Amino acid sequence: SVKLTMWIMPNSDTPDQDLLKVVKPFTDANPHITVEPTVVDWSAALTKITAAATSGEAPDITQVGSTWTAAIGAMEGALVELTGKIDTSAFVESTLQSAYIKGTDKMFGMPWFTETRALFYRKDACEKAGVNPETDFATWDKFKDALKKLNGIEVDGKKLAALGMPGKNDWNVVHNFSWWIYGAGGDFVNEEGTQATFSSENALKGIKFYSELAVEGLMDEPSLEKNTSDIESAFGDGAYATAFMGPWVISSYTKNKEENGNDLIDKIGVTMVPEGPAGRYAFMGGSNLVIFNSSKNKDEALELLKFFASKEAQVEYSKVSKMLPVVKAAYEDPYFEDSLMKVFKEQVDKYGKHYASVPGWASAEVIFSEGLSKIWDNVMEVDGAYSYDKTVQIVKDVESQINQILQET
Ligand SMILES: OC[C@H]1O[C@@H](O[C@H]2[C@H](O)[C@@H](O)[C@H](O[C@H]3[C@H](O)[C@@H](O)[C@H](O[C@H]4[C@H](O)[C@@H](O)[C@H](O)O[C@@H]4CO)O[C@@H]3CO)O[C@@H]2CO)[C@H](O)[C@@H](O)[C@@H]1O
Repeated sequence: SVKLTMWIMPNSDTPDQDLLKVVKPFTDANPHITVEPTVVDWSAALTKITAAATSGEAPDITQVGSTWTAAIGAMEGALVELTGKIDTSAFVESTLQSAYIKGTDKMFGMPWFTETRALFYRKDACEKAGVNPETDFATWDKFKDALKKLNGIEVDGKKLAALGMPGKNDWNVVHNFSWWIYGAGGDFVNEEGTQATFSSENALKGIKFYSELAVEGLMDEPSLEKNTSDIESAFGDGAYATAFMGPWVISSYTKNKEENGNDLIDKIGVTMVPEGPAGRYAFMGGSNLVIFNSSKNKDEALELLKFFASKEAQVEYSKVSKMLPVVKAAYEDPYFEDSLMKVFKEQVDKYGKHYASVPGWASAEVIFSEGLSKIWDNVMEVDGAYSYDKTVQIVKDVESQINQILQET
């Protein structure tokens, strides 16, 4: 028989077991094929995938962050070109842009799932504070005014910080600035994807508006030293009135109720990100699946990728991971009438914006994580009083290095 190996990032509570439950229909129908998943944590995934593409010590298949697909596909001989091998008509068209290398008609990944970051809020905090979450989060200015009412609000003894967000030590550092830059009227690169432009007046206005929510005491500053995992868990413990998070947190908050009696899940709602002066824009992320060119079982691997794109496999993986399907027909399933999931779907569809799918973007994210986190060091005044001018200089320095990276293509 054929033993297909696959790498997956931690997309659900028990990643390997949950993947195996989703692929069981495939292996039942193909008893001569087995699937063996291996988990690779997000922090190491880019290094391990890059090394596997070069060395040939690689699985047949790997999950790849959507923002990294062009980086891997652009490596000569790294991935199987999938152009014309997958029926793209079943996919939500917008999810295909990250599967192609910008500037080419070459498809090197298959969209697997998508995700966006939405605004979670505590319903009990909002009522006690006189905040109507149906209208008071709709714009930047109403949002900031709501945070002032929410900051220091007491909810059953606990004093809550208005907004809680991470600041360091993972890939989300740039993701969490993204829609603030877009909403201000900026972008990270030019239309060609060849020149960094996030030091523009508009991009800086978004960076300034967001970072100075913390300077004004509305965003919890101790949390800016932490990563996404820490802040997701803190919100689940009732530490903040609001937070921007992906849909996967619904899984952990649900488990917290079922296992520990924590009913935070029943006290929260979700709404779209507030509208900025450019209009509403949201982060569009997700993951693709790729076949390594060193695979000795490419026919079987392609069969597995096609199964992962089937309606039922898309629905079942969404139920366990809370990620959004990339296949249109999956949204016909009754599961998608869930009020929370509908917000993420509506947001990504109407307003989701994905980074340019250029080969240098993966390298830029490494620079972003190190560089933009220094904005929070400025805000936290670990080395002198906050200065907007320091933030500007940080952004310009990061932009200069991003430019050198882009010019390697
Ligand atoms: O930039 C690269 C890439 O990023 C993608 O976005 C990723 C984030 O980078 C990543 O931090 C995030 O990780 C989630 C994970 O999906 C959840 O499953 C996980 O849930 C935990 C839970 O907190 C624990 O309580 C429990 O024990 O286990 C599970 C899993 O271990 O929580 C983390 C966040 O802390 O996932 C994002 C989406 O994949 C972008 O989508 C992509 O576009 C980028 O290319």
